[PDB]
Amino acid sequence: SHYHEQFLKQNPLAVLGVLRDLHKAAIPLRLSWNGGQLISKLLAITPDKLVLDFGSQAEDNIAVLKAQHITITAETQGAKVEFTVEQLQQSEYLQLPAFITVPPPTLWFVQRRRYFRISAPPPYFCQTKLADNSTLRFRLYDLSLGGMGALLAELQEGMRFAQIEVNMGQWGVFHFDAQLISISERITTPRLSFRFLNVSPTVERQLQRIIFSLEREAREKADKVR
Ligand SMILES: Nc1nc2c(ncn2[C@@H]2O[C@@H]3COP(=O)(O)O[C@H]4[C@@H](O)[C@H](n5cnc6c(=O)[nH]c(N)nc65)O[C@@H]4COP(=O)(O)O[C@H]3[C@H]2O)c(=O)[nH]1
Ligand SMILES: Nc1nc2c(ncn2[C@@H]2O[C@@H]3COP(=O)(O)O[C@H]4[C@@H](O)[C@H](n5cnc6c(=O)[nH]c(N)nc65)O[C@@H]4COP(=O)(O)O[C@H]3[C@H]2O)c(=O)[nH]1
Repeated sequence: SHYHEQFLKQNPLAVLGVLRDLHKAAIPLRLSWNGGQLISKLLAITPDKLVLDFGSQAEDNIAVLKAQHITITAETQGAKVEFTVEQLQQSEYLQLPAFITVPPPTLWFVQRRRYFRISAPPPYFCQTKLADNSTLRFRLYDLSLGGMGALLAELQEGMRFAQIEVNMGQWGVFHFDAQLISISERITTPRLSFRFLNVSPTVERQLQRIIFSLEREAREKADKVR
């Protein structure tokens, strides 16, 4: 795929830095190709070698090995990483199976989020009616100045809503004009992504304050871990 060209790393040391960081942090890697996917890990990296853990499933390992053009994505703090390799070949690392490949000559280091996102806790409830007058309810997952993630029905990306209630318990209750911008999966549990519409400056300051206090509270409690 493609992202803003500012996100594309091409300097070999640039590409390598990002990869060494995935390794040192043990970030899970998601391999996908035409017809399958599997979770792996960066086991070791040199300028000439990428070594990836085998998958858990013998069938996925057989199917990666005959694939071409394999996309690898990883989710780190503050970024999404993504690159492609032409093929994986079997090897051994520390006496156990592994995939080896030449590193990609380029990689995406994707950082599109303008606003900080804080995770919701003890769960917070939300609810809205649908065009057929039933009531959709879901659990808030995370929160930013411009939107919210929710965990759970037949809906469609692009759906716009108007009066969506957010009971954040001890803090208080609010609503927003939000648009369902992404339906995905999270563990087989479905996940919604909302961007807020028509957020007045008054509400912006409210959202700022709540996000602040939740962050500060996590800080205070974790200090208390002492
Ligand atoms: N349209 C839209 N959809 C959103 C937005 N936020 C979350 N989603 C949807 O929710 C899925 C999961 O987001 P996540 O848990 O933060 O999990 C994300 C997050 O860890 C990371 N990621 C992707 N892009 C970025 C980024 O630009 N910045 C950061 N820091 N992480 C990113 O990769 C994971 C998977 O990303 P996806 O495959 O795209 O899958 C995303 C996407 O379908 C958004 O602002 N707009
Ligand atoms: N807490 C929370 N807030 C959400 C969620 N989804 C959307 N928002 C809010 O909605 C704003 C605009 O979303 P957008 O139009 O998809 O525009 C997004 C989208 O195009 C893209 N993007 C950011 N993160 C992701 C991601 O994880 N996956 C994908 N596919 N796209 C992303 O970058 C643009 C800017 O991202 P932001 O500055 O963060 O701005 C986001 C964020 O403030 C969510 O799941 N959780």
